[PDB]
Amino acid sequence: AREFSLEKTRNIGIIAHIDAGKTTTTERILYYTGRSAATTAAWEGHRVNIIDTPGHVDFTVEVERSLRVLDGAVTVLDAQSGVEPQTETVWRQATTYGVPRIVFVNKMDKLGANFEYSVSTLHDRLQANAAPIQLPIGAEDEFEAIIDLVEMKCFKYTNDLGTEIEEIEIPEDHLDRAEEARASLIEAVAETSDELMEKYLGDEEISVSELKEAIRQATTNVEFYPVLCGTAFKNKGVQLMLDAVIDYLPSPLDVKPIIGHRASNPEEEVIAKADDSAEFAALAFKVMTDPYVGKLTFFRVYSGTMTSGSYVKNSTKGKRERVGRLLQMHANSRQEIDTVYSGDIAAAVGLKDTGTGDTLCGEKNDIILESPEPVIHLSVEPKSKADQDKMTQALVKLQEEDPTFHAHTDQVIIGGMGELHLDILVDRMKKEFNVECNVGAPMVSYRETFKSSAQVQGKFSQYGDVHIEFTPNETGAGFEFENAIVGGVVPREYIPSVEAGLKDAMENGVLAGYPLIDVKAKLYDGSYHDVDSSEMAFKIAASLALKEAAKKCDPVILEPMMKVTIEMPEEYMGDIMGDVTSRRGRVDGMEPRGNAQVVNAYVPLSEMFGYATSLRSNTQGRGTYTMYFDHYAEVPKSIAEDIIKKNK
Repeated sequence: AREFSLEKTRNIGIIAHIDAGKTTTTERILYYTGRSAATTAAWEGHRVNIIDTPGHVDFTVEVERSLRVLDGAVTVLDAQSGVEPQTETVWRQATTYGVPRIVFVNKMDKLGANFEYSVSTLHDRLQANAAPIQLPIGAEDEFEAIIDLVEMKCFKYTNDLGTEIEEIEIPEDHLDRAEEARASLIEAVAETSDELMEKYLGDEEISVSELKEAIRQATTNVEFYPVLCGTAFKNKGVQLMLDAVIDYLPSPLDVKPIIGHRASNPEEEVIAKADDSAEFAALAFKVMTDPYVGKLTFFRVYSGTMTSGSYVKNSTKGKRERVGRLLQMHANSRQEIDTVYSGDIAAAVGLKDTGTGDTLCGEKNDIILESPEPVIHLSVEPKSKADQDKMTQALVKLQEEDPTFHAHTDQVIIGGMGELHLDILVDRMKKEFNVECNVGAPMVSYRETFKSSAQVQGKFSQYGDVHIEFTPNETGAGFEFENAIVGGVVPREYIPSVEAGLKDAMENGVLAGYPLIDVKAKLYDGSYHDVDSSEMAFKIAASLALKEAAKKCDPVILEPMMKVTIEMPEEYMGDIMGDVTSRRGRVDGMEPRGNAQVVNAYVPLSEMFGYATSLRSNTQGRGTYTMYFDHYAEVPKSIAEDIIKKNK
């Protein structure tokens, strides 16, 4: 059957800033657990799956995803700096998905290392409930040992290899501060469940299992975050925190099961519990490719079971898949396996059509567990047709691992979330696939829509005729086409062509050439010739109606409005807001963080070029910012004409 019980499995990932020593902590974790998208491992009789989190936290989808693939997380902080801005955003993202966490204050041996101040930022910055289960005797060069408070055993470090560790009775001059630490811990834990709190005040002593299982409960409910310390590089406290992973972090059973919906019925509520007996459901979080095994699909099975050679349906794409070789990547090796039980993770070899973010389930069922318009695009220009073939190839591959962009072939136009998102896809193509090309200008993706509503008539003479009503739709509701035809004034044969006509005509727009969006269309009238009428004729007709509606509907150009967030020492708080308004944004709100303030704004993306330099300059590097797409907004009438002219 199965090697590890559902109770014995730990799916984890690492939340960290990039100076927090994230890669080293992961490195070390892999060592001790091993006798990369996802790594299979073992610690103290327990299965451990370490899922790799995204490179930069601006990566929302990529991080949103992994956050779903794991259960609990380990947050790594730099001892000097405690919680960084980047730590907070993912710490927030994690809370929204209800992910239990434990904190590893790393680099205790570093100049400026402060365990007390670190722990502080968890409180002050996140208003989060966290208390140390350990204490770092010594700091900076002096970091020596660690006191385990849930036990009250003290472990000492002789070397930097994480060996020859000495278990000792707590050095006594460290007591007055040790029981305090243990005490506050009990309290800080008490505020979650009621029972314990009363147990504590009763001057009653608490043993291990009751305290541990308590912390296990509080942290599993995401109501408390256990705090640990060490330096991963010298291997101080790494093994201890691994033990901690096994104690206080959740199994697949100990976390709220993922929500899903049926394909047939879009809006349903399907809970996927973790059950070996129940129906099969899986999500593909990563697509690798190896020169040998081919296309590897990384997926996490939430429910049921899967065996190689069996049959699954990809519900997202609605197609049929047949599971071949099944691999599990360990640190120094990889293992063929015939079964992946609920809660486990593996890679699927040669899975024909599945990308990142699809869903796999029994070919009898419909479930789907994951339900993003490009705001910016580039023009790409190869240096040959030979160089081209290396492209349409590269792209098909690039859409499998990156669902989040949009590639139009028809000089081929990439589009995506942000410049960075595009630069990466430029990166890999030039080097990874060896495509020698010309990258054009990064350009905002403008849209067009209708202000006024109107009734107009397309007509063409081969003959076609149409009367259409256009009304602006609820922004975001997209395009609707209703057919009101009255009894054959327009023959049914041509009615779908009228629709295909609008689309074509709408994609090319009216004003600047940008696609028209969020518009309702009702075909209520027309006329035809039994002979001359044709599909083409009614397509041109609908196209001409649009050109007309464009005259009476007061069309406007829309541009992406980004939600900008800025964190800087307050010194500059005035000189940033002079910036924003010049960029035609507006400050939507503000919050304190220490001597820095978090500023929330809405800025047009067309005006966000070069904001990186400016923020760094004005704050002299102390600055940080994230920005997202929020909504589309009406462009100022003067600017619209500039674009209208400039397009000729």
